[PDB]
Amino acid sequence: TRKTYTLTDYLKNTYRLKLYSLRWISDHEYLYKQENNILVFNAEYGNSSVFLENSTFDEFGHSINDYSISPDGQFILLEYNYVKQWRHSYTASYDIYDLNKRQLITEERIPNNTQWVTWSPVGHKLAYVWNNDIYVKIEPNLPSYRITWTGKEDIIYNGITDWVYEEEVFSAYSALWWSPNGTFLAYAQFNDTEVPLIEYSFYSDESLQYPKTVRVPYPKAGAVNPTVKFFVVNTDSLSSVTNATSIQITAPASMLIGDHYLCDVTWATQERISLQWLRRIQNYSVMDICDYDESSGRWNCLVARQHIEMSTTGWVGRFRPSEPHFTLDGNSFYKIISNEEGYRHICYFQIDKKDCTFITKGTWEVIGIEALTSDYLYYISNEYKGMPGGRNLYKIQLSDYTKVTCLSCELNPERCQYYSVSFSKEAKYYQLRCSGPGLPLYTLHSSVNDKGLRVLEDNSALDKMLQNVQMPSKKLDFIILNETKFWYQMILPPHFDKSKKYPLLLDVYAGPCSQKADTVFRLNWATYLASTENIIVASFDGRGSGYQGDKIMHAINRRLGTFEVEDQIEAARQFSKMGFVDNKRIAIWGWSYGGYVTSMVLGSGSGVFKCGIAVAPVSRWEYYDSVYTERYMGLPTPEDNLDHYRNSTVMSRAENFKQVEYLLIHGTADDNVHFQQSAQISKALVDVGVDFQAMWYTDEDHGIASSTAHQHIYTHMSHFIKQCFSLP
Amino acid sequence: TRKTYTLTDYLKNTYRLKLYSLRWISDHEYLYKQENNILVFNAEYGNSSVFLENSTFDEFGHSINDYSISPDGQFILLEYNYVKQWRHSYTASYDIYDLNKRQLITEERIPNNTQWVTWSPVGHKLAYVWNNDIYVKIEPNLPSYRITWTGKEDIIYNGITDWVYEEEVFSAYSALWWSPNGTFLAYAQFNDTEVPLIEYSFYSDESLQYPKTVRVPYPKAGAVNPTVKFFVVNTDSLSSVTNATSIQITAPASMLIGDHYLCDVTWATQERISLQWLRRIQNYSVMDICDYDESSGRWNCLVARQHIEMSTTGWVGRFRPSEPHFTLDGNSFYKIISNEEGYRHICYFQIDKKDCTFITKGTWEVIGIEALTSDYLYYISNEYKGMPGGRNLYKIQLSDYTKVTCLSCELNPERCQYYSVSFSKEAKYYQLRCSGPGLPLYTLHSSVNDKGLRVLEDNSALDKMLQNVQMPSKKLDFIILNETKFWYQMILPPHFDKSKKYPLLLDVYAGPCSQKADTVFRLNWATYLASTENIIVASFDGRGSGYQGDKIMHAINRRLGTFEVEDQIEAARQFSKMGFVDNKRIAIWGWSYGGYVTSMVLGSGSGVFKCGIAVAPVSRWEYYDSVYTERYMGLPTPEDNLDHYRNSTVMSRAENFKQVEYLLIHGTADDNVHFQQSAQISKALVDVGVDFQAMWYTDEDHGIASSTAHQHIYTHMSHFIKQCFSLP
Ligand SMILES: *[C@@H]1O[C@H](CO)[C@@H](O[C@@H]2O[C@H](CO)[C@@H](O)[C@H](O)[C@H]2NC(C)=O)[C@H](O)[C@H]1NC(C)=O
Ligand SMILES: *[C@@H]1O[C@H](CO)[C@@H](O[C@@H]2O[C@H](CO)[C@@H](O)[C@H](O)[C@H]2NC(C)=O)[C@H](O)[C@H]1NC(C)=O
Ligand SMILES: *[C@@H]1O[C@H](CO)[C@@H](O[C@@H]2O[C@H](CO)[C@@H](O)[C@H](O)[C@H]2NC(C)=O)[C@H](O)[C@H]1NC(C)=O
Ligand SMILES: *[C@@H]1O[C@H](CO)[C@@H](O[C@@H]2O[C@H](CO)[C@@H](O)[C@H](O)[C@H]2NC(C)=O)[C@H](O)[C@H]1NC(C)=O
Ligand SMILES: *[C@@H]1O[C@H](CO)[C@@H](O[C@@H]2O[C@H](CO)[C@@H](O)[C@H](O)[C@H]2NC(C)=O)[C@H](O)[C@H]1NC(C)=O
Ligand SMILES: *[C@@H]1O[C@H](CO)[C@@H](O[C@@H]2O[C@H](CO)[C@@H](O)[C@H](O)[C@H]2NC(C)=O)[C@H](O)[C@H]1NC(C)=O
Ligand SMILES: *[C@@H]1O[C@H](CO)[C@@H](O[C@H]2O[C@H](CO)[C@@H](O)[C@H](O)[C@H]2NC(C)=O)[C@H](O)[C@H]1NC(C)=O
Ligand SMILES: *[C@@H]1O[C@H](CO)[C@@H](O[C@H]2O[C@H](CO)[C@@H](O)[C@H](O)[C@H]2NC(C)=O)[C@H](O)[C@H]1NC(C)=O
Ligand SMILES: *[C@H]1O[C@H](CO)[C@@H](O[C@@H]2O[C@H](CO)[C@@H](O)[C@H](O)[C@H]2NC(C)=O)[C@H](O)[C@H]1NC(C)=O
Ligand SMILES: CC(=O)N(C)[C@H]1CC[C@H]([C@H](C)[C@H](N)C(=O)N2CC[C@H](F)C2)CC1
Ligand SMILES: CC(=O)N(C)[C@H]1CC[C@H]([C@H](C)[C@H](N)C(=O)N2CC[C@H](F)C2)CC1
Ligand SMILES: *[C@@H]1O[C@H](CO)[C@@H](O)[C@H](O)[C@H]1NC(C)=O
Ligand SMILES: *[C@@H]1O[C@H](CO)[C@@H](O)[C@H](O)[C@H]1NC(C)=O
Ligand SMILES: *[C@@H]1O[C@H](CO)[C@@H](O)[C@H](O)[C@H]1NC(C)=O
Ligand SMILES: *[C@@H]1O[C@H](CO)[C@@H](O)[C@H](O)[C@H]1NC(C)=O
Ligand SMILES: *[C@@H]1O[C@H](CO)[C@@H](O)[C@H](O)[C@H]1NC(C)=O
Ligand SMILES: *[C@@H]1O[C@H](CO)[C@@H](O)[C@H](O)[C@H]1NC(C)=O
Ligand code: NA
Repeated sequence: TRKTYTLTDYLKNTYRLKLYSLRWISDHEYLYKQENNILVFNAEYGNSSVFLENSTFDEFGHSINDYSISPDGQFILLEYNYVKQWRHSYTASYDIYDLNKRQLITEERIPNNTQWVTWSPVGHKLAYVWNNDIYVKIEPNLPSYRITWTGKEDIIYNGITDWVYEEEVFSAYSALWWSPNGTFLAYAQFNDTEVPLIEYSFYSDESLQYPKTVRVPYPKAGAVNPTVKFFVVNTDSLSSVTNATSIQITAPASMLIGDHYLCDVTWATQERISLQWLRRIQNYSVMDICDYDESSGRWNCLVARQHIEMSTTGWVGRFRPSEPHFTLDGNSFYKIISNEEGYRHICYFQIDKKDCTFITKGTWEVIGIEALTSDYLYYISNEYKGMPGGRNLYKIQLSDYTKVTCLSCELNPERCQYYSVSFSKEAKYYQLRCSGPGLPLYTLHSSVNDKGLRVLEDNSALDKMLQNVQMPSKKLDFIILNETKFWYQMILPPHFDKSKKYPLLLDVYAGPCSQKADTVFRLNWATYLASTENIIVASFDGRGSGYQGDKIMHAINRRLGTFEVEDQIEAARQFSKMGFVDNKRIAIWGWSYGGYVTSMVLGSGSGVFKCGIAVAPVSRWEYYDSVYTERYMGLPTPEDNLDHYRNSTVMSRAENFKQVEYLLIHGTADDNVHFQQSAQISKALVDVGVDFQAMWYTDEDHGIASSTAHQHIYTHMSHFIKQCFSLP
Repeated sequence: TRKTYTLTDYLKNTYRLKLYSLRWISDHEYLYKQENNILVFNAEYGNSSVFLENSTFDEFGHSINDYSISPDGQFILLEYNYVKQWRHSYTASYDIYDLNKRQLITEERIPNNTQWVTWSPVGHKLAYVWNNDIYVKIEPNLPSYRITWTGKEDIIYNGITDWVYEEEVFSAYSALWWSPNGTFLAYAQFNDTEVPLIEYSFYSDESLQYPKTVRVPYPKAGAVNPTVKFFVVNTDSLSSVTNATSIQITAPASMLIGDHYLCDVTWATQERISLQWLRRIQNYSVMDICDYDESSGRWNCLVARQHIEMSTTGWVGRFRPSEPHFTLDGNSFYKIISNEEGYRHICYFQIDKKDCTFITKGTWEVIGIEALTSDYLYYISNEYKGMPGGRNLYKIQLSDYTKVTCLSCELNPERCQYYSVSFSKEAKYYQLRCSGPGLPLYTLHSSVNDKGLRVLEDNSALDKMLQNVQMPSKKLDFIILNETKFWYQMILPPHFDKSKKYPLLLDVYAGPCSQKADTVFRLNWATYLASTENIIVASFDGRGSGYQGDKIMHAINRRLGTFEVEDQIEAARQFSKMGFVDNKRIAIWGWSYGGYVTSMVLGSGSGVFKCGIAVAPVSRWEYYDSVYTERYMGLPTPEDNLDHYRNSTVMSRAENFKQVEYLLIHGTADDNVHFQQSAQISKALVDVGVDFQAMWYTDEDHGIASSTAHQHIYTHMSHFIKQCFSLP
């Protein structure tokens, strides 16, 4: 009897998934790490060479966290002393190694505790942020030019984002942008002077006598937001003037009337930058296209080049206005926007004409634009077979839009339905990444003829190991509700038998534009629960989910905590009605938004669920950040949406929790969804006499991803689920 | 057939113990609040009159928290707007009602947010502290005089104690001491300038968007302590034109040489005051006796009247040097101190004589001196029947120490073996409060011939109700360990059958000088556990416990977390060998110091315990305050006792928790044993892969006593214990 996929297998990673991570360094060569060695590969033939011997930095005296080769291949940036901050931010030390001289640079070194560093897009210029100020080095071993002097910890951020901009807007810590050839350096300046601070204790090692109080500028819903400013400095003039002038580009009058955000920066050409701004009421955004004026040394944005983007049904963009992709001459660009029918498609824009032309359409959506050449635009969409949970690479001819070729659909339709791509520098080659439903498969392709060059990694090793294991299966399908299709997936136990009644665990997330029903292959907790515990783990994408049009996505506009919560309940009913579900053993669990929804469901009084687990849940929207929360809920004021803000809290449902078994979990150092959110849930439950299970994780954040905590929480949750299901 | 004492009975207080709290106002009368009325009783005959009508303040407009009649009966202080702070501290608003003119005073009223107020011991003067400064009012309706001007929140405390002095030294918020007739007002001043602050979050009601951060000057082991100064002011010579003059009384040189504490202030006569100082290394204290000089107007403390008290085996006193009891003329005094055999007895001191004479002796201890006349000294001791857990009132003839008379021993030996007492002004009368082993019995007596005048409260109502309930019994006995006997108590289930096997819960505290095996009658969680769940709840007093001499109490000196932990395991080990104990079902639980011992036991590797519960435990001594920790552990430096500080932690024992079920509980707003302590325990368990149960209580402090949390914690713990024991 073959063994099953156990909890230990998941926690110890016995069945390891292989991947192929490469870095394009040109139009036909890429870097690949193999046995601490860094090899360079010729895309066209697959032949390689040792680029950087693994013994090159033995006597460095430091463990190297990561490396970065300058665009011209002349130097290598070595990162060490890595110290994580939020989701993207961290501090580190850096050394620069001269590849030619093969010596390590020891003069004018990058400062320790550098917040961010980046090579210019061409050559080997460096820009970095230290103590909240920007600096630039024209040559690795020469003195830096200070760009800003206003830098101030927790107050003024130059070239780097504050907490909310890092997390909700740019998904990056950096806030600087080199022009295409590196002449200009643009950046944003965030001012958090009046932004309230979230404060929580950090206990650290046992040896710390007094706990530390972490303090971070974090704007909760309706609170004072940070303000922002944008600038551009000409780095080519740095060695000619004592203090180079950072030219400011002010936001349009339509944004200056109130609170607003800088939400996108994209260079069009060497002398043209585009910026998108968004009103604090995220249903109106403006894109400025600015040109350098060589005579005044200033930047001007012609109103005839200004593009407006608004929404009547919801907010703008999936999570923010989409980025523009400019054609080489910078006179036109492509951008994904939802059409008249509410589906996101590629629109072609002339920079000085307000009406764009859609080049794609249909009841499906474009996920992202991946590359653009003078002849073709390549993109990923979920058009194939009408599966919103699938993803494929497409190629559309710019001189004839009726010519669209799917480059990935038919490569291996049974094993691969969820693709990702990585083009080389001039899109001459591309690596395809298949992530499901079968084992991931990585392949390399030639753009000139779209022919497959070779397989890079097929995961045969794992395929062999999984042969002796009773792996569960996955079912992706849909049910119809109100004449609308809604997708779901089920991780079914091995030897599944429709004639039996299985206990069911509803795995939920359900935030706006989410998708929990896809064709991706995963080895996770649900795998163990299905394979070893014979539990059916299901997920449903109802109202509010994404990639299926604005009619479904904007259904929860200004109404979080309603429809996406109800559809999840309805989904469980529908499932039990399928006849292979033990109606007496139905659980639900989720993390983050998933924990909120799980909590809301357990407190609805539906009677459908027996027990549930909420990890790091949101409990009341006024505790979450302004940018994310307000986008879907507007402002928490009586003149706007306060009533629904006060009506969608978990706490007000405390009483119904007497009907279920609940396990509440939260990391104490969660900087994202503050431990405060669970502290208020527990207090509310204690106040109405409700018993439940709880667990805090000392010094863990929203991810509770430290090696030990990760194993501990899933172990703890397994016991709770087995117990609720009366399983040995 | 009849009911049992259930968990709801404990939580809802179905069975209430009646009390009789009176207040002596003279040597002949006392106040007793009845029907919300204040009656004055004549001790000799028992007749009374109404002193103040419950309806008198019907239209007050504020909920009166408490009252306080001036010594001369002319005024009454009304307390309202009560807001709790720490264990004894709080702020409130006050109003004074003139009992003569039946009118509420409206001129020059005490400020709101007053920190402490107190009448002069005689007459009707007032002294209060507001905004950390001292004020005095000679008359209720007259403008107060400002005594101090250095008051500064969290920095300078005048007339009130800081966090550590409140909790660990004075067991009071007040730091004011009126001379016997009210002429002088002595006060202490605390400076916490360099005392680090403990910081933690307070979430408050759901409506508070941002968690609040509480900051409290709290010196942990080895940290910078607050400094103290002592002053005395003449309240008979205050001027409304000039600022009151305070005379300082510096501490002795043997104290000034290093860190020290003021630990006792006791007026001897109208013009003599005594003070005891303790060195930071708590085994050396000095009592100064100071006399007022009418010529200079200073206070002189003659070196010839200096008294030293030191210890070679541990610290001084039970929790600090004992208080002196001066004779009328103030030329001699009585003080409890451990004799050469290590037992605490009453010693007689001449103020200018170095040697004191013991007036009691034997293998038992005096608990406290209760009253003194020229002919007798009245005290409480555990001498009767050699039971260290019993308490009785005795009087000893000051002219012949061989004549000791027990006054409570024989009153009712079956029902009463534990007494406390309350004497009237000149000890003409005394109230006896019996609290075990039977129901509490309150009686009144006359001193002249020790007549038993009358029964004030015998709890016959409760006795009648308890008859319809299957109440558990209590066994008090001792086991031997190395020729030394150690006492324990067992709360046994109804109809105890020695031929059956009962699960056993070890209820432990075990801090230094503690006692958990006594004759006191109690209705608590254990009552329910034994009466309804048939669980034997036992407690044991081992090395480190009090009232049995220094040989036992000082056994854990400089070694907390060793013998007191081992002895609990030995006791349980011995209980398991008894025929009525199911050695497969033995648990342990404790709170505070008991949470620490319980945790140290569960992590001992003994194998004796199946499960255990720790509520707000200490996890490592460096996290607890200086005054209490150093008393028993010395300083946490390598030159002193750091090595033992480091291996007496719970954390270092994480690994051993694999074979037990552990439930860890703690309130997040605990200002005493910081949540930090449990946060480090959970992190250490997570780090070694040990699963356990946990529960935090939002905004609850060390007592977790708010009505809802109290019910919730005991409910939750009950489920845990019943599950550990396989109980329906
Ligand atoms: C991959 O192989 C190619 C061709 O085999 C290498 O190209 C070299 O091109 C130069 C041109 O000046 C010739 O002199 C060399 O003899 C060629 N090498 C070989 C093996 O033919 C290319 O350098 C190789 N790239 C890597 C990364 O190994
Ligand atoms: C960041 O924004 C704050 C406003 O919140 C600016 O501070 C003000 O600066 C002006 C001009 O010096 C002063 O008159 C005000 O008193 C300041 N207000 C506050 C609340 O401090 C600050 O100058 C901005 N910093 C930068 C670099 O732009
Ligand atoms: C470089 O130029 C900038 C901009 O002129 C200088 O920044 C100003 O510094 C002065 C005095 O230090 C302040 O009063 C202004 O508020 C600053 N303006 C800005 C935009 O920061 C900077 O100090 C100059 N550095 C040097 C070395 O001259
Ligand atoms: C990068 O682009 C910039 C901007 O076009 C170039 O700088 C200009 O160069 C022209 C000469 O071709 C001069 O007439 C302008 O005065 C320059 N403008 C500025 C703002 O510097 C730069 O030469 C380009 N770099 C490279 C390597 O081609
Ligand atoms: C409280 O005791 C003080 C001190 O013994 C009394 O004050 C003294 O009284 C005598 C007689 O009137 C004066 O000659 C002294 O000069 C006073 N000394 C001081 C320091 O004031 C006071 O009278 C007593 N108060 C009461 C109410 O008995
Ligand atoms: C009071 O207790 C302290 C602490 O034990 C004693 O001081 C010294 O402590 C160190 C540390 O163990 C020993 O090495 C010394 O032998 C102790 N004695 C001295 C004089 O330093 C101190 O002796 C105790 N005082 C009394 C009166 O017993
Ligand atoms: C208790 O009873 C006595 C009488 O036995 C009361 O009487 C004494 O005090 C009264 C006023 O306080 C006077 O009217 C009596 O003359 C006086 N008698 C004696 C013998 O002292 C006494 O007041 C009563 N006490 C209370 C508190 O009611
Ligand atoms: C309270 O204690 C502080 C700390 O010792 C006293 O001030 C002292 O410490 C300051 C900062 O540590 C120093 O800057 C001062 O020089 C030092 N002495 C003085 C007189 O400030 C402070 O005075 C004390 N306050 C009172 C009212 O006693
Ligand atoms: C302490 O606060 C109370 C309440 O504010 C003061 O009492 C009065 O309260 C009323 C409203 O309830 C106000 O209109 C008055 O201004 C307050 N003062 C008076 C004299 O009525 C109280 O006076 C305050 N105590 C002190 C010493 O100022
Ligand atoms: C895809 C994209 O471009 N962006 C910018 C995303 C915007 C939402 C981010 C989180 C999901 C969210 N910030 C969070 O942590 N929540 C926790 C509470 C609530 F569920 C949201 C992740 C990046
Ligand atoms: C009897 C007496 O005179 N005094 C001054 C006592 C000294 C200890 C005090 C607490 C018991 C202690 N402070 C505490 O809360 N701990 C928690 C950790 C440790 F168990 C002690 C109570 C008053
Ligand atoms: C590169 O270094 C790794 C780790 O030190 C080692 O396993 C490997 O043998 C080295 N490369 C080669 C080709 O041996
Ligand atoms: C970084 O820190 C190390 C360690 O203290 C120090 O030796 C080195 O000189 C520092 N480098 C820079 C650029 O400051
Ligand atoms: C933007 O959203 C606000 C809030 O609902 C609304 O009042 C306004 O009309 C919206 N503007 C557009 C163009 O939909
Ligand atoms: C005073 O009020 C209480 C209720 O607060 C009431 O029970 C009692 O009867 C009243 N006292 C008198 C003498 O009526
Ligand atoms: C009393 O002393 C304080 C403290 O400096 C001073 O501010 C106040 O003015 C003084 N008042 C008189 C009358 O001297
Ligand atoms: C006596 O018993 C104690 C515990 O009560 C034990 O620790 C000690 O080693 C034994 N022997 C002596 C000589 O004290
Ligand atoms: Na009697």
